[PDB]
Amino acid sequence: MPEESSPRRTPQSIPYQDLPHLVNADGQYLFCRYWAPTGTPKALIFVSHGAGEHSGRYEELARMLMGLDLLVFAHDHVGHGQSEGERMVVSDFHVFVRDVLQHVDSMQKDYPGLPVFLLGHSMGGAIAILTAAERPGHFAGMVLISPLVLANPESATTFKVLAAKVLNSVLPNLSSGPIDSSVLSRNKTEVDIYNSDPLICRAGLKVCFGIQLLNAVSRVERALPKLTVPFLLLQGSADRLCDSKGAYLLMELAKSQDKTLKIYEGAYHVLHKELPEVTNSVFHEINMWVSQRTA
Ligand SMILES: O=C1COc2ccc(C(=O)N3CCC(c4c[nH]c5ccc(Cl)cc45)CC3)cc2N1
Repeated sequence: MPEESSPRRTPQSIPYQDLPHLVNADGQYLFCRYWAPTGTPKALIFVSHGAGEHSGRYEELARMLMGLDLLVFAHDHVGHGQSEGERMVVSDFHVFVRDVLQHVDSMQKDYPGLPVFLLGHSMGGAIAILTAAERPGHFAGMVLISPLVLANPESATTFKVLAAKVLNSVLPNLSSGPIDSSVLSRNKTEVDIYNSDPLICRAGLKVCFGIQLLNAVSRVERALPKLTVPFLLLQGSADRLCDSKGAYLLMELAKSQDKTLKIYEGAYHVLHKELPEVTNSVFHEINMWVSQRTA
C-alpha cells in the first residue's frame, strides 16, 4: 500500500496544514494572513510587503483597517517569511504580481461583489502598481508607502554594473552587501526590531534578485500611463532606499483622476514604523483616505 508523504512544512519547519495557506501556479505554498471584522466587510484589502520582510510586520496597520470594517488579507511573497522558495530568489518579478492576483481572485470568490483595495510598501508597492496596471478598473484604490518607483540613484548605478557583469558571465552566487538597517527609520527601536526578527532576510542582496528589482522599476515606468486606479502615496523626503523623485514621477505620470501625495519631511523609508509623530500621521491618513472611499 503506498503512503502519503510527510506533511509539507514552512522553511521554519511548521506544517502548512496548520497554517492559512495558498498554493501558487508553480506549486509553491504561500503562507497567508487574514484579519476579518465581526460584521459584513465593506471591502477587501490586500497588504503587500517589501523585500526581505514578511506579512507579520503589518499587524498594526491590518488591525486598524479591520477596525474600519475591511477584511484585510496578505501572504508572504515567494522566497520570503513563512512561504516556500529559496530566500530572496524569484524567477521573474511577475511571479509576485501573478500570486497577488491569484489570492485576490480566490478571496473575491468567498466575498463576491465587494470592492478590493491594495496596500503596498516599497517592493510591495511596485507589486501593487503592477497588479493594478494589469487589471485596469478592477481595484477600488491603492495605498502606497514609499513604493519602489526609483531606487536610490547610487544603488541603481552599482546594480546596473553588477547586472551587466552577472548577465555576461556565470556567477550564480554574486551578491551585494546587506541593506543598511540604520536608513530604514529614525525610530531606533524599529531598527532594532528589524535586526531581531528571524523571519527577515538580512543577507546581502543577490545580483539575480537585484536584476528583478531593476525589472520592477522598468516595468513600473512603462505601467504609469496605464495606471488609472485611485491612490494615496506616502513618501519620506530623506528616503535612501526608494528615492523621493520616484514618488513625484508617479504623481506626474499616472493617469489616475484621484491621486494624492503626502511628503514626510526628514522621514526615512519605513513610514509606518517611523518616529511616532510620523507613524501616527501615516495611520491617520490611510484611515481617512480608505474611510472616504468605502463609506
Ligand atoms: O520595513 C521594511 C524592512 O526593511 C526593508 C528592506 C527593503 C525594502 C524594500 O522593499 N526595498 C526595495 C528594494 C530597494 C533596493 C535595494 N537595493 C536595490 C538595487 C536596485 C533596486 Cl531597483 C532596488 C534596490 C531597497 C528597499 C523594504 C523594507 N521595509
